[PDB]
Amino acid sequence: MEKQWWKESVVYQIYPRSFMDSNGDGIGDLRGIISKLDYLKELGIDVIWLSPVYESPNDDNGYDISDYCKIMNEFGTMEDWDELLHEMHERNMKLMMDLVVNHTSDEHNWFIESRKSKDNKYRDYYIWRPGKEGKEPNNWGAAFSGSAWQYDEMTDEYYLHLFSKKQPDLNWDNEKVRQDVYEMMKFWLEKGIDGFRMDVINFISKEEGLPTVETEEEGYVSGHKHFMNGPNIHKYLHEMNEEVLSHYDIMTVGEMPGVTTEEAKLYTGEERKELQMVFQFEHMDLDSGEGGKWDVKPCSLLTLKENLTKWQKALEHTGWNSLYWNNHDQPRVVSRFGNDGMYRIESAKMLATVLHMMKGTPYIYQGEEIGMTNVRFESIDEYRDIETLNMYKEKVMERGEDIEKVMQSIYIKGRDNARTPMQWDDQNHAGFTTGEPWITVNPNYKEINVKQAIQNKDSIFYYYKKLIELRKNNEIVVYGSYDLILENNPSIFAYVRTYGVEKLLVIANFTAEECIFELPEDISYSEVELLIHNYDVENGPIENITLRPYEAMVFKLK
Repeated sequence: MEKQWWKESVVYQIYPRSFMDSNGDGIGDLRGIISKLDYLKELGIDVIWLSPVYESPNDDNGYDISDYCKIMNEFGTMEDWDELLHEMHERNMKLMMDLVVNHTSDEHNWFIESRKSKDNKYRDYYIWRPGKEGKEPNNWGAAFSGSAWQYDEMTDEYYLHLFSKKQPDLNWDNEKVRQDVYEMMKFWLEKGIDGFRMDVINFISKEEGLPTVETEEEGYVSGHKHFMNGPNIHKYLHEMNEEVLSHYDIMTVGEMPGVTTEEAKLYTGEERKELQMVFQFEHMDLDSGEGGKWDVKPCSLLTLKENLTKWQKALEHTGWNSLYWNNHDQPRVVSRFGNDGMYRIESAKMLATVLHMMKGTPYIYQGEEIGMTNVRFESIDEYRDIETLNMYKEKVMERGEDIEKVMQSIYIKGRDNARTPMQWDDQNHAGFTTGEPWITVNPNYKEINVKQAIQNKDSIFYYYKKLIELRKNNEIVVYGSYDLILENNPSIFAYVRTYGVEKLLVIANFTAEECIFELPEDISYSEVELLIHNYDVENGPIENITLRPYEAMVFKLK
């Protein structure tokens, strides 16, 4: 509806632990980020979203928080943080913090007290329930394997953890908890931050009674149907909005596994007073099968464009879309949807075109701008993620599955694909650290790194930079409507942005083969201007264009 700064922004996501190390320990830190500030400003970034930088035991690298108001030891001190905020605000950049409030670390004070006894005041800050028969309260399973219930002898009850045992879920039906969380939010808002990325916020409201999932299965099954977009989820987000969010000029985005376009309208509708946008996973689950993310399935361009188009259309008149290809939980784009071999540069540019020319706020994950690829370590010992390691024990050690197959799904879906060190140059550890990295740097850093990309004007870095510039300088790319053309073409992803009398025609070849683009007779123009292109083209007319492999181009008509 209304023009908003956060509607016009480009966000860059940084995973602190793998961004830049400035003190020789092999783990990235705050001072390291500060030193790259000018690099990000060159790209054209407006907002920087930092994965968690709070005090944490690191069972899930930051998402298991023991103290919300202190900086993680490995990242620095609060003083390093204050300097980051200032140096960012000095430039015209905004800082968005990750808000992890569905759960805390089991080493957080609230939980320390909570477990002591049943008549403890912090007892109902968490979800404690007695066993049913001699088993857990219900049959839900946790994200990184096993039961979602952990037994505690102190009280002879189980506490709920949708994630690891060390990440017990907060009880949001308790207003003291909500009040406390709001208190903690204002603490960071008073420091001058410009936003919140909310970790699994649609998981926050559980269904009364924590029901067992009606099933004939053997072990633990997902209870997602009973916590995913819970009975009081809209009341809590709107409450949060009245009490905290509305008081500050900030931007918000909720990460929401399982949300639908219709729920997204309720979550993001300007007049609903809840959130500004959400990260949906529909496009991230297109290549997973029946058995979840590890049950890899091929994904065609048709399934992809239909899905992206659907979200484009659903939030055209209400709400606002977020646009992203990857993050710290997903494999890298050029490897997933592109070609990371012979056409790594072309396909990376192609994928950036497709997503950056749509309606909504785009998010760039560190490394995306230089075309970072997935990693293939030959041994499970080189991988670090709880999820991958736990999945490996279960499938290989408990179910007795083939190591080779298990490793193949890790190569395709493992989160570590996204966490190997940022590749700055061709020096020892891609210039990330002078010590030894917490995780091995992808061997391809010798050809794929920031200095190489910055000295070659035909690199992915420069392509992303132009894409961002176009967006800043053309209102149509932010506010224009969206309409998919050539809907059933199995090779070409094409669409039109309309805003006033102008139009943008975006054409993308998603294959390694040459194909023909035929402009629909429906579209009529008189003036044509080539905006960006990943191949050398003196294009005109645009009625019939032969697209080279992974070729992509954007035109402004009239």
